[PDB]
Amino acid sequence: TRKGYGESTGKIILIGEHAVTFGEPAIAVPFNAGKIKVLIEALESGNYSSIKSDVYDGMLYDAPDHLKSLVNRFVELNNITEPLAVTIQTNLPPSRGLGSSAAVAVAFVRASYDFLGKSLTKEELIEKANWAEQIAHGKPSGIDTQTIVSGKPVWFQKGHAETLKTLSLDGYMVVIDTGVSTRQAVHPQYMSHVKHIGKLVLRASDVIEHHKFEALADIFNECHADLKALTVSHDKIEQLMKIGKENGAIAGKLTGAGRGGSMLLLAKDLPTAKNIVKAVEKAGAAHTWIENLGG
Ligand SMILES: [Cl-]
Repeated sequence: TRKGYGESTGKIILIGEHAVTFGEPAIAVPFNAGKIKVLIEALESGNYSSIKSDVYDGMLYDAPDHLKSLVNRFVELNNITEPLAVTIQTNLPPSRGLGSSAAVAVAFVRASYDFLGKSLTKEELIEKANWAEQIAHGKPSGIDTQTIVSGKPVWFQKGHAETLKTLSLDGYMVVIDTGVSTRQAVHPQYMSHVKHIGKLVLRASDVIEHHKFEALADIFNECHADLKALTVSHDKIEQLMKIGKENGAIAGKLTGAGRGGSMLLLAKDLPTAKNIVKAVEKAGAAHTWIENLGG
């Protein structure tokens, strides 16, 4: 058992609250633009063991995600006596709802099994990743782990949950992170907004099942207007969406029922998504990604 490699995507809650739990409405999909890579290497004779975390771009480390706990556990459970070099690379900012804790956990578990030479089933990965999230981060995310592992959208509604077929919408989504204090720039009559996104998640499920990009655009714009109608809004965020639309975004909303971990903008084609990115970065957007929606 000498060397093991694992990868994971992130995830986005297109519509629905942050850290959603079963029983609450949501639509989560894989975030293929976000990548976490873990490498576990056995070393020789007598070298020190190391854990190295590489963060790409000017993003902060995810301090709440305690990877040292995952490695300690892995070394003790498997009676590993040899020096290990563990490397984690991440594309994802912390605490923006991009599925960072779950991504690290899925990547780490994959790497672990690959290292031990062990076969890894989906349900086994699901169980081990959910357990690793609990240990490393203090709670699992069932929706994030299932969306990530399956590579399929997961839909929550009322008293049931389903895994849909692979995402296929003929279009693009620009994902914007508004950045930082060290703590993230995230954000009563809010109950009625959450009540309303419930019905919007129901329409989104059918819209996604039938590959209707225009209708998802409608739903995004309805979500946003509903939020703004019912809550005190913020000039700097709205101006960023205004800049995205001025540059070809046909729709916009915040993730997490107005928490705003990400801003999501919908574009018809790749060139327009590249134009949105540049205009929004120029206007201060801290980090951006372009997601092909698979059509
Ligand atoms: Cl969020």
